[PDB]
Amino acid sequence: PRVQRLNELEAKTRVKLNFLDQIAKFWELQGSSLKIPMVERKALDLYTLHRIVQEEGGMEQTTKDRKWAKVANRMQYPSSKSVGATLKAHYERILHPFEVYTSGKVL
Repeated sequence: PRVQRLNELEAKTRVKLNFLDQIAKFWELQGSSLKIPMVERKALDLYTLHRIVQEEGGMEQTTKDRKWAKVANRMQYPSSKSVGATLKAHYERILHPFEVYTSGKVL
């Protein structure tokens, strides 16, 4: 378990969340904790949260705007600079090594 938050299986929409299992195959030999979105909200929905960040302006431009506070308001987090920085750093470490794929395949 190694319990930080309440989680076990978690995948409401399986085929859409399976996109997170595709990138999990990229982090399988790294051992790094992937598929950890709603670190506060206790559940895990990176798919819909990734659409939110994109409609705010994408992870890169929303970092320049520093609107990660307001991205946290969209799913009703306790909107802190710390909470926004947790989501920011988590996107930075995961998408920037994997953008070798998303460069030509911008989904």
